[PDB]
Amino acid sequence: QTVFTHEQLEAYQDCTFFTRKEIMRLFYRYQDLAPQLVPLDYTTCPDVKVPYELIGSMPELKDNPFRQRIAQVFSEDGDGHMTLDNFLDMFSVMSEMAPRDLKAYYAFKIYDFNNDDYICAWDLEQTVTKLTRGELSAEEVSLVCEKVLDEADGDHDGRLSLEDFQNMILRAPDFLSTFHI
Amino acid sequence: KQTVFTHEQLEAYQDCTFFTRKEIMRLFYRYQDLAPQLVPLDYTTCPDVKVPYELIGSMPELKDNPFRQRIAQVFSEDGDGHMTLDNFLDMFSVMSEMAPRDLKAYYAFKIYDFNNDDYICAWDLEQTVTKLTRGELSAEEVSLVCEKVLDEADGDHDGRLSLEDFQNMILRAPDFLSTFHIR
Ligand SMILES: [Ca+2]
Ligand SMILES: [Ca+2]
Ligand SMILES: [Cl-]
Ligand SMILES: [Cl-]
Ligand SMILES: [Cl-]
Ligand SMILES: [Cl-]
Ligand SMILES: [Cl-]
Ligand SMILES: [Cl-]
Ligand SMILES: [Cl-]
Repeated sequence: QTVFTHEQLEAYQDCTFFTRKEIMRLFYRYQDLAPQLVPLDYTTCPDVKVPYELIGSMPELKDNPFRQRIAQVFSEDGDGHMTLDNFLDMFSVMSEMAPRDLKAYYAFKIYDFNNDDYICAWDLEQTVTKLTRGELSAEEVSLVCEKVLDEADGDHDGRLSLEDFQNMILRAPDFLSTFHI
Repeated sequence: KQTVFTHEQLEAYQDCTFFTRKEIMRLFYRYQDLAPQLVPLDYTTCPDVKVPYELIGSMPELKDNPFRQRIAQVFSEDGDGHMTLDNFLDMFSVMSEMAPRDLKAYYAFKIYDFNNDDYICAWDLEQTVTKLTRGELSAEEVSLVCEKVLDEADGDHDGRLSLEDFQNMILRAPDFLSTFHIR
């Protein structure tokens, strides 16, 4: 293996959930996105970004309604243009190895549109609308947002903190979808 | 005037459902259409008539519903899915846009209570979430959803959801972490 030194490869294992082999597989995926831009030796610590247009078109992000903000959040400078470090960080968090609470941390970050460390009613409405992808009517979405805030607003301040969000049943399905004819 | 029902019958159906008299008439014809040789055009004599489940579950409105069998059982007179007109109208009433959230949740509790013991246990919950998430959540993911739901919503700490527990849940909220699990 000639892409990385031992130091930097151990550093990637230290700061991700991946094995050395998985890091190498992900590197060659990253390099494959822009083979004439991304170098094949990172021992010199090159400063290289793959444009967002190539990140958002990956099969793992194509059909994600939040692909733009995921890429923004993990990109070095918030524009979705990703270094190798950014790319490995994103896929580490998205991996099956990442714990629920870590995924919820970054989910909270992408749903906090105005970056004020709260999910407000407008952030929540925007988020539920994008996630349900037309399954819910606008009137149903508002009902969802009202009860979520009723149940989960710990500080009774009209918005969700990270703590409120992590304490929610974040993945439970729509148990009432089956009652609309 | 129509000749299927008496004035009193149609007034009573309007009183006990969310439907208008004209809507009741349209739904009767839908029911009668399922089996015209079985369902009479005269209900003024209060006929005892059931449409077999096989014709209920194959309705355009129910055939794609993963819980169509439980829905028919819960609304059927005797719990076997063979439905009278009254059962049929009650089912459509609860499933209509007019029915409030809490009413749908009341009947959702009944269909997901697979053994009709008035509680949703861990098995009921696993079966329900599994059916609602086929192809979306793995068996392992279904298990962790069920574990949290019970942890957060089991008010009596008996390992089961009461109707009150179920009503208080965020029953229709989407999967907020789908964006961080890859398909
Ligand atoms: Ca915010
Ligand atoms: Ca039960
Ligand atoms: Cl290893
Ligand atoms: Cl596209
Ligand atoms: Cl998770
Ligand atoms: Cl009318
Ligand atoms: Cl009409
Ligand atoms: Cl099915
Ligand atoms: Cl509803």
